[PDB]
This record gives sequence, C-alpha cells and structure tokens, in this order.
Amino acid sequence: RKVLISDSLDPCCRKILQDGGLQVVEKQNLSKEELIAELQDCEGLIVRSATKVTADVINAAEKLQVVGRAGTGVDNVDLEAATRKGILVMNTPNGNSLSAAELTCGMIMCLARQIPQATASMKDGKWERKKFMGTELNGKTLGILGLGRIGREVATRMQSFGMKTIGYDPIISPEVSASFGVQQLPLEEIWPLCDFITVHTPLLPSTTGLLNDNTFAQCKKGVRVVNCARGGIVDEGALLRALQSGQCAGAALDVFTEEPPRDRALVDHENVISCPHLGASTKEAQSRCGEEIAVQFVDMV
Amino acid sequence: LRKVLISDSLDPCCRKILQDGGLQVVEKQNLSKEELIAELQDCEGLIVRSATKVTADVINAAEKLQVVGRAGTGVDNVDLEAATRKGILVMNTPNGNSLSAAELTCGMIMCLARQIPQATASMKDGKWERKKFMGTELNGKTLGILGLGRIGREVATRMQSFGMKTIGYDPIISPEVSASFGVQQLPLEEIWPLCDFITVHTPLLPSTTGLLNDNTFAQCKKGVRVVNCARGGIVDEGALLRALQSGQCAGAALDVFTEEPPRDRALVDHENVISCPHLGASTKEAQSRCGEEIAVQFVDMV
Ligand SMILES: NC(=O)c1ccc[n+]([C@@H]2O[C@H](COP(=O)([O-])OP(=O)(O)OC[C@H]3O[C@@H](n4cnc5c(N)ncnc54)[C@H](O)[C@@H]3O)[C@@H](O)[C@H]2O)c1
Ligand SMILES: NC(=O)c1ccc[n+]([C@@H]2O[C@H](COP(=O)([O-])OP(=O)(O)OC[C@H]3O[C@@H](n4cnc5c(N)ncnc54)[C@H](O)[C@@H]3O)[C@@H](O)[C@H]2O)c1
Repeated sequence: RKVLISDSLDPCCRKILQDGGLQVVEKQNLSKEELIAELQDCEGLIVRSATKVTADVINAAEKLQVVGRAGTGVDNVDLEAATRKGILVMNTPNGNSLSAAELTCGMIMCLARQIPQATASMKDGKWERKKFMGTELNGKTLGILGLGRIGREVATRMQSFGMKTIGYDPIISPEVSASFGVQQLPLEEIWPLCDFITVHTPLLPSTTGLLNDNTFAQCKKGVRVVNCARGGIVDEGALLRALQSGQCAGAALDVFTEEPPRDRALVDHENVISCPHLGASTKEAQSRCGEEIAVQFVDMV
Repeated sequence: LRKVLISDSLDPCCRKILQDGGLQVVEKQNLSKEELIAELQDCEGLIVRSATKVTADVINAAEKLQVVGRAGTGVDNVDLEAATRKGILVMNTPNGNSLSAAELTCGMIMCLARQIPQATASMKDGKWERKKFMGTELNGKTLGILGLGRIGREVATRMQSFGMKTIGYDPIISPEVSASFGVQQLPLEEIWPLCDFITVHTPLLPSTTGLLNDNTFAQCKKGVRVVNCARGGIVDEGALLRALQSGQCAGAALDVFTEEPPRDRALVDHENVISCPHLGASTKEAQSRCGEEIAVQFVDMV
C-alpha cells in the first residue's frame, strides 16, 4: 500500500519503504484537516511525536490499517481508538535507548556542576565562582528505578565515575542486575541512601508519582533527581515543593506531563535543568528508529 | 616557620592542619595590596587560592616571607620568577583537583554532544525547539586527549565507558603506558583528522600555547567539538572563534580563558559555545583535598 510520514524522520525510513515497493508521502507540520485529507488514500501512517493520532483522525481515516511511531510507547496514538477499528500500532523500543542513556548521564553531570546555569551566567557577563560551587560524583550513590534497556546503560557509565549504583526493578532478578553492578533493594531502603535518583520505567499507574511528596520525605536532604523517562513519573507538584524547601537541591527534566508544558514553575526554577524531550534526538538514534519502524512495515509481506 | 596568613577563601581543614602542626594562622580575605603587605609583616608563610595576586611588589615588600602556598594547580597568581630570585619557596596542590576537573570535562563533552545548556536556555525562554537541538551519540565516536597526565587519563577511562575511542598524545607518557589506561598514542598530525571531540589537559607552556590554532583546525574534521578545561590560551581563542564562525568547529566548551574574567566576549557570546567561570576545581571535595594537601606540606616543612 501507500504510507504517509507526517513527522520529521531520518530519510532511511522512506528508503526502506520504497525498497519494499511502497508509495510514500513525506509531509511534516500538517494541520488536523490537512492530515485527514492526505490519509484518505493511505493504509499506513508513520509518526514521531508531533502528529497527534486522535480518535477523530483514526475515525476519519477510513482506509488506514497500520500506524507506526518512530519512538518508544504510544504517547501520541490513541491506541484504544485504533484497536476499536482494525488498526495495528507498531513502535521502536530498541533504536533510541543508547541516546536516552547518554542524555541521562549528561543530566547527572549537569546537576552536579550546574553547567547550564553557569553558561547562562557567563552569557549575562557574570563571573560567579562562589554561586556555582558543585559536588564530585566520585563516591556518591545513584539510585536507578527501572533496570531495563536504559537503566542498565546508565549504571555502567556512571560506575566509571565511581558512583555506587543501587536500584529497583520488579521484573529484573537480583542476579541479572548484579551482572551490571546494580544492587537491588526495596524502594523504602533506596530513598535514604541516594545522592542522585534517575527514573527509567514506563509510565503506568504504578509508576505515576513514583517520586512524590511521600517519597521525597524519605530522601536525603539535597537529593538531585533526573527524569528522562516520561512526564509524571516524578510528580511535578511534589518536585516543586521539594525544590522550594531544599529537600531536592536540583532536577533535570527531559519530559513533562504536558509537552510543551503550560505550567512554567518547574522550568523557571533556578535549580532545574530542562530539555524539550531530546532523549532520542541524535542523528544515530533517529537513523535506528527510522529503520526499525520501516522494516516492520516491509515485513508485513 | 611560625605564622601563616591564609589570604583567600579555603576549606577550613587547611587552618586546622596548620594549627595541629603547631603553626599560628590568620585567615583574612579580600585584602588590598597595602593590607596584604601589612598582614604579611609578621608572616613567614602565605597561602592563597586564585584571587590573591602574589606579585613581584608583594614578594619584595614581604620581609619575613619564606614560603608561598597555592591551593590549586600551577602558579597563575604567583610571580614564581620574583619568588625564586628572592629565595622564597613556592608550593601548590597538584593532586587535589584532578577528579573534579576530569568530571567537569566529561560533563562538558556531554553538553556539547546534546546542547543541554542551550536547551535549558530555550526552555527558560518559553520555547519548545526540538529540531534545533538534534545532537550526537557518543558511542563509537573518537575523543582526542592532549595531555595524558593526572586528568587526561581520568577523562579517558570515563569516556571509554560511553564507547568512545580515546586517542591522544603526550611527549613524556609512552604509548605502552597510555595503552594501559586505554589511550592510543599517535603523532599530532594523525590525531586531528580522526577526532569528533578534542580535549586538552596540558600545562600552559611555550610548547602548548596555541596547540590548537588556525592550522590544526584546518586539519580537523568539519564539525569537530573542542573542550578546554585546562588553561586559557592552549586553544588559540581567535582561531577557535574563526573555526566556530565558519562551522569547522561545531562547538566548544571553555572553563578557562587567556583573561579571567574575559573582557573579550565574542566566544562566550557565540551560541555554540558553553562556558563556566573556571569551575574545574570548584567542588566541596576538591577544595577540601587541596586545603589539606597544601597545609600538610607546610607542616612537613616544620
Ligand atoms: N526521554 C526520551 O526521549 C526517551 C527515549 C527512550 C525511552 N524513553 C523512556 O524511558 C523509559 C525506559 O525505557 P527502556 O527502553 O529502558 O524500557 P524497558 O522496558 O527496557 O525497561 C523499563 C523497565 O522498567 C521497569 N519497571 C516497571 N515498573 C517499575 C517500577 N514500579 N519500579 C521500577 N521499575 C519498574 C520494567 O520492569 C522494565 O524492566 C520509558 O518510559 C521510555 O518510554 C524516553
Ligand atoms: N579548570 C580547572 O579548574 C583545572 C583544575 C585542575 C587542573 N587544571 C589544569 O589542567 C591541566 C592538566 O593538569 P594535570 O593535573 O593533568 O597535569 P599533569 O602534570 O598531571 O599532566 C600534564 C601532562 O601534559 C603533558 N604535556 C606537556 N606538554 C604537552 C604537549 N605539548 N602535548 C601533549 N601533552 C603535553 C605532560 O607531559 C603531562 O603528562 C593543567 O593545565 C592544570 O593546571 C585545571
């Protein structure tokens, strides 16, 4: 059939599809009405995160058969509406892991030394040595919640800095985590030990507010936290209260409960470092995800 | 060997160690030239960090002064020539800062790969600009490390954990020794074309002033990224600006400048440059270690 790529993807996605004999239309930044119009001659749609595959789009897209997302999860696809119609939804759980792990490590280093703030200071003409006294990562404890693809890659990188890496994952055995140097403990034992906490779980009811007022209360005063997973795993209201009291000394956020976020209190806080969901924003990750999704479209004979 | 003036803001452990060694200590900070010379009247020892400027005039007016200690690397704020001519010993702390400087360098590499400082600035300006901040994955990329001493080797082993190939050069470290911490030595001319990132960890010497310059930038890959958390002037600042302006250099991270604070703002102002006010040693841990390291030398002196 014919596939529309409605967001900006690596050009290899397009190449692999055509090599498989498919018509492609590559057209970014479509309005809701433009998207529906294009799709009515299309059985495939491929998105990244910008296009919102809502029930209304799906319902109006009568010939649609498969929606592919070139990223993890299905955050911008109404999976329930797609399933109600006969529509397959596919994604790319492997292609961007390494890039996400690397950003998470960068964010830890940025929290330790306040590099983003120091650059902003310098650009205002300031030379603020005292303000930007930091902390050394060597000897500190990093808590890693979620020890799948990304969590284990964060662990081995941060171990090279001399960090003690502890963590928790309901599915990963202690024996598997020991093989990448992560000691598992129950959550209640993790909180008071950590200098830094990073989350690498899916977003589920059980992981929403994984860090919240109750768990911040149990942390070491001055804990630094990273969320490069999904918005909401760290409760944003709790995080702001923790930053306000000094219970959390800083946070680094790639992701938000709303993207772009309309509430600016966290982004605007002096001790918060942020990015516009750049975890998979590398040429390499994008090349890998574009291939991953294209191959899945070709493999359906 | 009796009274020591500590003239800059140091970790309190420096004072205690001197005092345990059996020395008198005066902590006074932010002194003018005249004030510094007056405090030194009864002092045979002076301990500084970076702000106090132990110039030829101070050295020559300070009558009982026998040793100057700097709680940091090199002798940037001490006229060592003047000191040596008058017979005054100068001591510094070559070990205490290594790990904090290595960590900052690695943080700078990550920031250049993913534009985290620029991304934060954009978000704080109320923007959501994903495409602009498309970055580079470190795995498989080549990092060139010039200077393979205390800091170079620590940077190498950390960036190796990211899957970077670490190559470099040091005139005194043998290829066999550098091999033992995973750094492949090659001649400089073979390095430039191979590097995705270059980081410098040398002293500032005639051999290292302008080690990166217009000619070496022309030998590099289009889009090379450069880090200087060592000393200002190892990367020629004019050459670096020209390379940033043409795109030969995709970005640079600078902790150090030929003038500090720098009066010329062109590099700091460039959108592809990330910077810090010489924070390589600016951690609680490093400052503690340096404070200990310099007081301990003074006490052995007794
Ligand atoms: N910021 C980005 O651009 C970016 C990029 C890629 C992935 N991600 C996100 O990062 C997260 C991790 O991705 P991954 O590829 O490593 O996923 P993965 O499935 O390999 O691993 C996730 C792990 O989380 C664990 N988990 C579930 N509930 C948990 C809980 N309550 N406590 C601790 N662990 C729990 C699972 O057991 C699993 O092992 C996901 O949310 C993913 O969407 C973000
Ligand atoms: N930004 C900061 O706050 C900060 C903090 C600590 C140290 N430093 C600086 O970082 C630099 C490295 O310090 P270190 O402790 O690793 O020093 P080190 O003495 O242990 O190592 C320096 C190495 O540079 C090498 N070298 C000399 N000339 C060279 C050349 N032409 N090419 C390649 N290598 C050359 C030497 O042979 C030596 O092995 C110094 O300039 C030091 O002052 C900066």
